Amino acid sequence: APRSVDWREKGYVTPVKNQGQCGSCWAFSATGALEGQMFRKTGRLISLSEQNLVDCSGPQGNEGCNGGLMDYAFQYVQDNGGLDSEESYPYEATEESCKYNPKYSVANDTGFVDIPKQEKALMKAVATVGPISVAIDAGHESFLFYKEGIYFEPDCSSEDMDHGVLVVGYGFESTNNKYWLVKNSWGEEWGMGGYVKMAKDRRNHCGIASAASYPTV
Ligand SMILES: *C(#N)C1([N]C(=O)[C]2[C]C3=[C][C]=C(O[C]/[C]=[C]/[C]OC4=C([C]=[C][C]=[C]4)C(=O)[N]2)C(Cl)=[C]3)[C][C]1
Repeated sequence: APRSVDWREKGYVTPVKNQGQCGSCWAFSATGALEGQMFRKTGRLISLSEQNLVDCSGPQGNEGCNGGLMDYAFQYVQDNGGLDSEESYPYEATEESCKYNPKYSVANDTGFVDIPKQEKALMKAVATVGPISVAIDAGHESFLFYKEGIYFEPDCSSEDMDHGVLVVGYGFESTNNKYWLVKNSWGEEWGMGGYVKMAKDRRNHCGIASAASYPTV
């Protein structure tokens, strides 16, 4: 694998979004990973509807604003045959009736791949696939109030994750210096323009390699 990767500058990643007061992290992670794989396929980056996922993917096992899984979102898109654009089906930060309209679908998937639960496997996937959906243990105040630097929380769990996010790259600080570049869905004011540098190769810190996956398209 390369020493560093960043998909943000290669056209794979939409601007940072804000989930607001709704437990829809999993929807933002899933749309991020699908945005990247659709771009890989078509060369067009189109922002996708989290609301469509919150409203419609109940049958696949999601719980709307209470929470969900990225793989259940990718399954919904597969079962549904499509997913509406963000423009056509805007984000409301609350769960309402399914209003999917296939006329406005701009994305599809044919399944998903679960990555082996090792940071080396996650690194290879990020290097060769594009942005990867992952779950992390974000349930500490150090994460809530993160501003900058390489995040390392001594009380983090590698097995109990609570927050879906998107790995867009990795690198190292040339000046415990490796990191994953992680896109959050808490707006641009949080962290570094809405991104966090998560400790890399420090024993699967916060479980970043424990629930990694991407959609196939
Ligand atoms: C956000 N906002 C939010 N969170 C989730 O919705 C959360 C994200 C998550 C956690 C853990 C994993 O991988 C490990 C699997 C855990 C099982 O957790 C389940 C969740 C939701 C439905 C069913 C199971 C869950 O905790 N989801 C992933 Cl991949 C994603 C709401 C705070």
